[PDB]
Amino acid sequence: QDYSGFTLTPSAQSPRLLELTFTEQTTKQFLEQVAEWPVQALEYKSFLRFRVAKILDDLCANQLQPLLLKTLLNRAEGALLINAVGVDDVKQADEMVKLATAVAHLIGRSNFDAMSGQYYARFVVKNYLRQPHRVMELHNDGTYVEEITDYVLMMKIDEQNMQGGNSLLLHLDDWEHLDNYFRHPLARRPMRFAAPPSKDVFHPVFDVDQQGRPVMRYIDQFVQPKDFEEGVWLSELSDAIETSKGILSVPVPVGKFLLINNLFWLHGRDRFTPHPDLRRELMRQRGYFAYASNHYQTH
Amino acid sequence: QDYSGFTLTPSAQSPRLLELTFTEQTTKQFLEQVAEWPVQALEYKSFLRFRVAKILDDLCANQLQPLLLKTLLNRAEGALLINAVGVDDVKQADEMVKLATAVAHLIGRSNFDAMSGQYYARFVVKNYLRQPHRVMELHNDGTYVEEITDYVLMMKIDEQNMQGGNSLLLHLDDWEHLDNYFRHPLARRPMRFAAPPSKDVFHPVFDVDQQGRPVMRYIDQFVQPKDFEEGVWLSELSDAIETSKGILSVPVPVGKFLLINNLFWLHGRDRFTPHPDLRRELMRQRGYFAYASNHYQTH
Amino acid sequence: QDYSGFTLTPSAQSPRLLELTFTEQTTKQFLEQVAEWPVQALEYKSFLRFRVAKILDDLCANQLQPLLLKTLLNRAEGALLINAVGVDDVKQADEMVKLATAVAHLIGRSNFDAMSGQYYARFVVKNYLRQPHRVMELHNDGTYVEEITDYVLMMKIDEQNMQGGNSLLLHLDDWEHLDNYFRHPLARRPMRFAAPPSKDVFHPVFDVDQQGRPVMRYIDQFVQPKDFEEGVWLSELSDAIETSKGILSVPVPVGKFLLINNLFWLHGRDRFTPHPDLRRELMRQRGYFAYASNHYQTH
Amino acid sequence: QDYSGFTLTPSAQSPRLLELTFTEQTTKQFLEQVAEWPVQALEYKSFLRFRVAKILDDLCANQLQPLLLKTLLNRAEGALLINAVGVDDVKQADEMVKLATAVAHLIGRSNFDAMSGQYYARFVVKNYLRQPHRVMELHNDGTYVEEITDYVLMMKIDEQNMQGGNSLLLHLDDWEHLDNYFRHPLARRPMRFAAPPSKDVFHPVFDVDQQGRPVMRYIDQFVQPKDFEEGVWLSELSDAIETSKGILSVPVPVGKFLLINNLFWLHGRDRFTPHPDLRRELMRQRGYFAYASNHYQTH
Ligand SMILES: [Fe+2]
Ligand SMILES: [Fe+2]
Ligand SMILES: [Fe+2]
Ligand SMILES: [Fe+2]
Repeated sequence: QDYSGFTLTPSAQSPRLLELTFTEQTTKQFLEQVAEWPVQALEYKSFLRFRVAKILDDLCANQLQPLLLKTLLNRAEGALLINAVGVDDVKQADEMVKLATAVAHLIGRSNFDAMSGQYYARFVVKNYLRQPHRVMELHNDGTYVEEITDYVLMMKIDEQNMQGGNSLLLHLDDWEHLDNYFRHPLARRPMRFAAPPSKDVFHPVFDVDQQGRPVMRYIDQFVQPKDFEEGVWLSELSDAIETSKGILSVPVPVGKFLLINNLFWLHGRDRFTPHPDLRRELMRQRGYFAYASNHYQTH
Repeated sequence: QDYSGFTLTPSAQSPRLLELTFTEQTTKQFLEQVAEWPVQALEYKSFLRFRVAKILDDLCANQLQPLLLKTLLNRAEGALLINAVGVDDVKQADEMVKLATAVAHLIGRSNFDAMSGQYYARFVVKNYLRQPHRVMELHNDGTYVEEITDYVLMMKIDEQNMQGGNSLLLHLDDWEHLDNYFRHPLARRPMRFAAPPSKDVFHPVFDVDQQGRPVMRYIDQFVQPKDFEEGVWLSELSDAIETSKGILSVPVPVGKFLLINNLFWLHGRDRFTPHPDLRRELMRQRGYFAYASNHYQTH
Repeated sequence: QDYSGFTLTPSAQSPRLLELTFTEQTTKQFLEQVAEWPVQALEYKSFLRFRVAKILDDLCANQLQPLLLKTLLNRAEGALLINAVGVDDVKQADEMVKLATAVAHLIGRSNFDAMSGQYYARFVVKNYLRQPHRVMELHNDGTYVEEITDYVLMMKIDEQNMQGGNSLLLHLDDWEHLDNYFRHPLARRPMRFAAPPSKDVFHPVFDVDQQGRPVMRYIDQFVQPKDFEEGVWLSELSDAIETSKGILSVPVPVGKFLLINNLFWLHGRDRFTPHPDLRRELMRQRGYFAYASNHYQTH
Repeated sequence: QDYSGFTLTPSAQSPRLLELTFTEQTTKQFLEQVAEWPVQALEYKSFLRFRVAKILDDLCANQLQPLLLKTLLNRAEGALLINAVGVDDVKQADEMVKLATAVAHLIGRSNFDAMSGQYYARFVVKNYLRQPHRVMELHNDGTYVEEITDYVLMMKIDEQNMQGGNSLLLHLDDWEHLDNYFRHPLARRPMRFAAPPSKDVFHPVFDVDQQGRPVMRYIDQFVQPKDFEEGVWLSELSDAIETSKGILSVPVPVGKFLLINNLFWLHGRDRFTPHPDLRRELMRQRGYFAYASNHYQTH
């Protein structure tokens, strides 16, 4: 299991989460070969996101794309942590954005992001939610729209005078309370979802895949229980997730990013220590799967 | 008729309006048990409104919820005034918001409020409508949307150098002119309703419940008569309400709130005395009923 | 033809345009009887527009409403100029608004006005369109919405150091070129209409009434010809209207207003002389007809 | 091939692009005959755009309109460059706008332009896209709306301390790679298109005319490939256009404008030299064809 242009190894936290590192040579060739397109050009022309994607897959002998797809579609795995040797300082923020864009567009397409107005977003924490000193709860993304979100991506840009603040993760077949909530009649009841500042949507909190196994579509801030029966059941569901013993805690140094299957993984973030001269900065992307396979058709 | 955790007694104004007071011990236990969620957290996660609701009902031995439901659904009653010993100064505004949220979410759910952007709203009067020195006319809430609003809630936050300004109320089976307006062909004619700064709606001013008795959906500022036949009839309807001898006048001290069935009760507010150093502050919520019962179903 | 509370006489400009004047006594009784509702209250509660309407019709022994209706629906007439003795200075602007509101709501209802945000609008000219020194072209109102506008109302509020600026009017059975444009196949072709800052509408420039006679729906600023065939025909139509010999020129002193049938009359405004200390001010309303009559119905 | 009021000659760049020049006499008569309508009046009343169009065609003995139509609808030609003797300085900007409006409205109608809020737009470059020092890529206009855009118009207003910056053009039957991309199954696959700051649209990148020949609807900034199959194919399509040997390079002096068939021509712009005192200014319009012809009809 040795690949062309990168190395792949299980993480220190779980065998379901794989670490993928691009070599110093692959890194410096990719940055040379995309130096003519600044970050502003990727924002303007979306076919260029698939072009820098092909450039990176070609530099890895067309082994990157089927590997990313097999890993993200395998019920037993479904998640990755990614970096490139030599890209690791806040003064290299532009190079970091280019690298994350190429990986996403081998597996599908990244959707528009309302908070930045682009296909990605950057934000700073001092002294999503930028509230220091508290934990961010585990959730799926994309629950408040009709089309399914298949994947989520998150990258670290700067860090100064900083203690704490790791990322958190949870897989459904590691969640000890799945069968109890899935066999409840409310697991198959469609419910309402809504975000703060368009239209509301209706779907169950659980569904099944093609073989009959469970998948989830949940976040505490945006689900809207219609009555006391739904609302109590959901607050019990929230506690059963946040106190799960299956949660992973992952540091993300300046230069690295996570990428996960959004149907059977959830994610979040830990609290940190205050300091008068503290600084932290992040970047994110989200989207759907699209790929080739052999199946029936007519005419 | 002695209950666990609270006392219940008819008001000095009418036997249709009941006063419900939480003991100093229930109050201090509820504030301790919800101290980890500040008001900002209830704004962010709506299942937490049903959680603080369950916490309060459990502290009353599951006697609060069937009592609130029986009272609000009984055609003969339908209204309540509520407070908690020890919570009574403008410096305790945050504690007041928490208490009102728990009561509402035992009977149904509170709807989004466009003037504050949250599920509740706070406003100040000096020197809805903040016009001093004039009366606010009796009405139902929610007339300018399609779904029915089943209940209304209103709470007092501060008061300084203040004379006057009580709340006003009216029940349909106490209104001496009901039969005259209900048997008119215009009582069953659908009419247009519209608010100031979306879409208009069409419904009659009167309807019936399941037994055939009358209910109302009326406010003077937002109904829009289409011709001289409808417009004269409505201005006669307005005078017949504002001069009714069945109206109740209720002071609401710092710390107390009203909660009423919006289908067969109407509500309003009295005028007050000017003073250079005067100050008054309020809070409100509105929503629909949802509960369990035995009835037919298929498949 | 002597009426209770007012006098009625043909104008100096045409027998199709009648002048209606309320006596000093009717004026001072109406202003007393509506003094408890300031202009701000008519803005807030629309049934009060039909109430001040009934108050004025009652002061005229229920002769005003059938007279206004017979006049506006008669193909041979269709227009009025209205005033009240003693109301004639810029310091009485509020009294003027009250009078015009009562007349309109005996015949139908005035529609929302987007430029002021109320059911009426006021504007000032110095040194619709506030361009001094040029003529405003003849048109119908309401061409860019789906529902028909049956009437138009316009009132004068102030005037200082001012020469020129009369109102202009034209009736279709006085227009020498009607038959030529009505028998053209393009008279019955639906066309597109659009305003500057929602949705566009499609209707012919001409139609017929129930007997088969012609009516119009035209304005130069908002009709949008789709091709050279429609566009040339419309610019010829515009010249044939602006140079018509049937146009009337009407001064409107501080305190008076016009009110006309919008289906077979058009209206506009003349140019004026500049002066460093010049000032002029106006008010308008628009709406549809609604009234009782004997006709067939089922069930 | 000598015409009344203007001269017509093939350009120095291609026989598919014809140059049309109005004489000094036609120019000074047109400016006199439209001097009563300033640019502000053409903005307000759209039938006046067809009026100044008829005025110009009449000054050319009704030979301009069938010539413009025959040229733009002929698959072998389809493009023009236009000017008027004596109109050539930034102080004559208003006269330039009037001339371009008259030509467009003989062949069809110019659509609303969102960046200026009028039927045309003006913009300045210093030191669409105003980025100095880089090339603007070849494209069709109107790809992100449902109705077809048949033509495009572009005019030069000022130029100071300026080196470089010509216009660029490409005809499909001059494009060496047409057959290769047209016979691909993706040429007939409907795809999604979207602009930055309403609704998205779906159409193939290629279609056919009534005889079965190819036409195009493409721009790199607004097409949105749905997967890696579409996205790679489009980035190959972009390179095959930008490096085509069939591209024309056209200077456009102060006072001249281009006008082209948008179904089988594409267009763009070259880079230029920096200078502390540099200045350049432009104007544009776009729309659809509408004209008379002999064909079948019913009833
Ligand atoms: Fe997230
Ligand atoms: Fe209310
Ligand atoms: Fe008008
Ligand atoms: Fe363009």
